Amino acid sequence: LSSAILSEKPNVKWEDVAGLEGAKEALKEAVILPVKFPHLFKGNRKPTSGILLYGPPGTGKSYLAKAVATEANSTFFSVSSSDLVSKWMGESEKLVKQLFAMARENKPSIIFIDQVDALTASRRIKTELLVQMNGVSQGVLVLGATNIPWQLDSAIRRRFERRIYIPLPDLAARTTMFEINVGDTPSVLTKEDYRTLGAMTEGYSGSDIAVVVKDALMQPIRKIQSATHFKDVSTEDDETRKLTPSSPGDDGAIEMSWTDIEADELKEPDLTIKDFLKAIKSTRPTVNEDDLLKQEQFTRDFGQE
Ligand SMILES: Nc1ncnc2c1ncn2[C@@H]1O[C@H](COP(=O)(O)OP(=O)(O)O)[C@@H](O)[C@H]1O
Repeated sequence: LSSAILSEKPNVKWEDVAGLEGAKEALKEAVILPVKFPHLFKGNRKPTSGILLYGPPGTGKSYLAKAVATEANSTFFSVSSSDLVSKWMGESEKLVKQLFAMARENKPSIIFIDQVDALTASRRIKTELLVQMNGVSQGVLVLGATNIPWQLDSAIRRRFERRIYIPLPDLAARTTMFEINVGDTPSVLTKEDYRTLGAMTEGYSGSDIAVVVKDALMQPIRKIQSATHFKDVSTEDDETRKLTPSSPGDDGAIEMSWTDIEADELKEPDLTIKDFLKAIKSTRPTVNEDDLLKQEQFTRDFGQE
């Protein structure tokens, strides 16, 4: 049990994952199939250990990998390549030998090395990986992720036979992400509305939409933080009272600072279309058609397979 190497029994199913209807498939057949039907792989037909997940930042690849882990009962074992070179460059060769050791002795397991491009002295940490990987049988497979395919070592890449591409969320994908992110939170938003925020957020990534909603969710909390007068909006059927901030002097006004209001009696105001627009506009897309063309090029070349 280390402090830098995450370990756990991931509980994320394909359905908890944005869209990626296809990368999911590829992963199913690349990882699930071989673990489920171990026999189909007799002499010379070896499953492929070492899967590379590459795509624009904010597409949440690690989530998807945990998803693989789950979908094929296996213990997850993450580790941020960034940190392995920054906040931990000292115990580098170690934690690596540790990460693999730990995983190797918890079969079935998935070793998730995020930001693999980060590993490029450091030429001393590239080998420990090679020594491990090109030495990992059928017990533990390595999933590596990167947002920068190109700036990836020519050697390490080669030890990543299969290579799925994780794209930015399409419309259906984004619309869901909004819905997922929001959740049970009281909103006035129709299903169609979400479809719209979906369209309004073209070019956005999972991470971006995340921020968008996380800020939109802060509207009502702000709406009562700056609330002066309230209103008793409870139907003759409600048990406890429902006091929700109201405008100036509406057909129900009544000056009161949220400070003086019962727990059971507070009624959070429903999310508004405006609420998301404000939040949408407040945020700009992280990627760009430039730092997104190299992806395609990569998916085109990606020779040393
Ligand atoms: N479908 C999704 N559901 C929840 N969060 C998501 C989803 N898609 C992307 N994310 C976001 O992705 C972020 C992680 O992106 P990340 O996995 O670090 O990219 P990478 O794998 O290349 O490092 C998380 O903080 C999460 O909020």
